[PDB]
Amino acid sequence: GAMHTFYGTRLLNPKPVDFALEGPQGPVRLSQFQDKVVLLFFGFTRCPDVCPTTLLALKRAYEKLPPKAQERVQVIFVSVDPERDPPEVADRYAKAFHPSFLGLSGSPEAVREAAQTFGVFYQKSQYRGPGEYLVDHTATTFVVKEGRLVLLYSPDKAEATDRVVADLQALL
Repeated sequence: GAMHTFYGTRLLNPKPVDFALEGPQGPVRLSQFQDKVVLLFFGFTRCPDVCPTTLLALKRAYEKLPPKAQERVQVIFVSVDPERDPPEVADRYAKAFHPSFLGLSGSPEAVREAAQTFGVFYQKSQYRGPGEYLVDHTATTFVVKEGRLVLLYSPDKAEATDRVVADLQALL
């Protein structure tokens, strides 16, 4: 790197992290990826806008990287609404932005421990009937390397493509 300028909430002491989830093929952990500069993103596929928008910014950053950086960079989408977002829809939706992405959804307990690990708080509000509620979540991306969190991102941070490039490039 060189004189990189950050736009994420950069950590000084990096906190260690691991979780368990399901995907459209088998069970998954963050310990499958602890070598990597992993982007962990908490959304619903059928969001308002933010999920497809951020996934386009995240892939526009990956499209900026040399072949030898990207061997270290991968993206995981974790669902926030497993009563509507099955692991198959989460995965195909991430793939439709970029094929080096994976979607994880499953048991609400497994979805819980991933959220608990990062400090994501999630609810559902105005619940009235079988198709009738909204889901509340922490809309955040989490940057992990060596099995530990090194950086936090809001979407209003991460949608700066070339800032996601430069902050990831401080972490190569």
